[PDB]
Order: sequence, then C-alpha cells, then structure tokens
Amino acid sequence: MKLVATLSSPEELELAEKADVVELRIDLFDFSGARVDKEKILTCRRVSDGGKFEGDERERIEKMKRAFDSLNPDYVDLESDLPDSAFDFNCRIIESYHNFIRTPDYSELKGIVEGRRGDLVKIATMGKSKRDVETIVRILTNYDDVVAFLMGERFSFTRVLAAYLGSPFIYCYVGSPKAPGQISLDDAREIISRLG
Amino acid sequence: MKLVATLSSPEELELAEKADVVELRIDLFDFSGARVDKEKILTCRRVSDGGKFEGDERERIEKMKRAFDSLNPDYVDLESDLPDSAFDFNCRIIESYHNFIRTPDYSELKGIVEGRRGDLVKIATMGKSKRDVETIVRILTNYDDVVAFLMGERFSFTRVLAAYLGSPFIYCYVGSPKAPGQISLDDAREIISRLG
Repeated sequence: MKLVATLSSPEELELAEKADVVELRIDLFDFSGARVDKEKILTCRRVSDGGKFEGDERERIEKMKRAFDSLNPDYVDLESDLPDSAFDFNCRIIESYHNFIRTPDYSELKGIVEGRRGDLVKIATMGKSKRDVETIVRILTNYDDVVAFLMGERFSFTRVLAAYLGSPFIYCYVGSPKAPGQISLDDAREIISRLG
Repeated sequence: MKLVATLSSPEELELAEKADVVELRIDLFDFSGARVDKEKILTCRRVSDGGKFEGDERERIEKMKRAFDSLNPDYVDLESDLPDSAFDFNCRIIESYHNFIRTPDYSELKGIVEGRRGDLVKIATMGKSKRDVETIVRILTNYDDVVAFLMGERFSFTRVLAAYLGSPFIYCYVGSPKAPGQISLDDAREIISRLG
C-alpha cells in the first residue's frame, strides 16, 4: 500500500524521499546511468500512451532491456497491447493500459484484467463523466492486484479512492504536476494519514 | 461540498468554526433556544436509528416542532419511513435512511431516492463489503442531491470520498468520534483542501 513517485529528471530523485516506490520514466530521462536504492519501476512510455518515446517496438524493448540490466528494477511496466512473448523480464510486471480519449465500458476493461499477463494490472483512462467512476469502482470491487483510476482535473479523487478499494499503489508527482489532476507526494501522504 | 459538524453538547458549538453547517442533535442535547448563527440542521434521532430518543412519534415530533420554533433551522432531518404528512416543517428537508445491520441492494435504495418527499436524501448504511461501496456509488452516479456513505470503521473513506460524486454534504464529528469510522471536522477540511 504504497506511494509511487514518477520521476522525469535527476533533480526529482531527491524530491521522492516520502515515496515508497519510484517510477523511472526512461522515455523522459536515462536513469540507467546511476543507482537507485529505493524500490523502483522501469517504464519507457510510448508517445501513443502520453510518453516521449517515438520509435518502433524493437528499439524500445532493446533500450528497456539495457536499462533493466543496469538498474535491476523491482518492476517493469509493460503495455496490455503487447503479445505474451514480451513479458520476459525477470522481475514482477505492471501490465498497463492507457486511454487519453476515454474510459472504456466495464465489459471492455474486465477483458484486460481477465486476460492479464502482468503481476499487477494498471488502468489509467480519461474521466469524462461520473459513470466512469462507476466503471472503475466496479473493476476494483471485483478484482484484486489492480491499479485503476481516472485521469483529468475533475477525477483526481479516484487516485485515492482506488487505494481504499485494494489498489497497491497511488501514483504521485514530484516537482510540478505533469498532467491535470495529479496529486503531490506531500498531498497524498497527508490525505492517507488523515483517512487511515 | 459543505462540511457538516454534528453537535451533541454546548461545548461542541465552540468547536465547529470550520464547518459550513452544524447539525443540532436534540435527542442528545436540548439545543432548544441556543444562539446558532451558522446554517443548521435540526435532528432528533430515534434509538432505532442509532440516537437516543425513546417512545412515541407523537412525543418526538412535538419535541422537534418546539425546537423548530426557537431555533429557526435551515433544514430538518426527517426519516424516510414517515408518512407524507410529517413533512410539514417550513424549511428544507433532509430525508434520511439508516441501516445499522446492512447496506441494501441497489434497487431497494433507488426506491428511497425516487420515493422522496424531502429536498435531500441521506443514506447511511452499515458497510459490510466492497460491493456495498459500488451500490452507494451507483446511487450517487444515478441521482442528484443525495448524501450516501457507509458507516463503520473499514469504510470511513466513503464519508469523504463518496461526496466527490455530487453529495451536498460531508458529515464530520467534533471533539470525540461519536461512532467508529467517523471523520473529524479537521481531517475532513484538510483532505478537501488537499484534493482540490
């Protein structure tokens, strides 16, 4: 039941002391270059999932494999649209699904959780209505080992509700918010100490 | 969202400075003719609903009507099981349903909302599983001006988190927690500040 701080730069390694886990976005900066003692997630986000990696699957996995060797991460984040052959990293896996256009229906997200290759499933989808909160609460009500929350300014609170429905993680920002609705490490810690 | 502090003694009146609204519980303290300048709810809670008013509805309503006259409250809390004619108070009415044993299925709770007499409906039911969180979230998703949360220690988070689905109110304790799972005025304001 942990705070995950997403890091985008070397500046940000110092800002993450309150975090349990740290997410190393190697599409944003090469963390391969220095040692991170904290529990860590290796991610290389494709452009099509709001990241900065713009290149084919081949160069992306090669870059992730070389970073995996030198960081020895606790998790790798791999995407739900990849085939089973790609889930070949020797650690726990976060299998993620991103949607910046919409929250799919319950039926559609249930297929992702149920077809899981990863140790944890992560779902992060654009909130456009309160029915989408419903979709995500159902999913967490019905499955375990799932991080599911809604993105967008209006849906910030779902980041925290999810932990209370069994999500192992709350993802937080360090420095500045990288997108609308993101919650600071300080804020998240305050909120959860208050709620219990 | 407004924060409501439930007052049970004259000491607690001095403690509600950061509440938007105070709920005067006259089954526990004769608030009758108390100078309260803040938005207020008059409530006289039956033992069967977890308070300490015993004997007649005749006695209880007489008690409430006299308390109305002196206090001039903004709302009155009237229970959902009362016939239409009880709703003869000249102010806004919060119609409420308490279940200390159970959170009913969605269809039963929907009936209470659509069969409403009051301006607001309040649903406070004993949380027994995560499925109960989803019931209460469907209700808030499908209806406006409803306060719905789960009672009990394991489901505190719903008292704050569930109000982000359009509830007018968060109910807060002041001084000591009156029931297990209750959220303090302080913690409620801080989470609300930090969430956005």
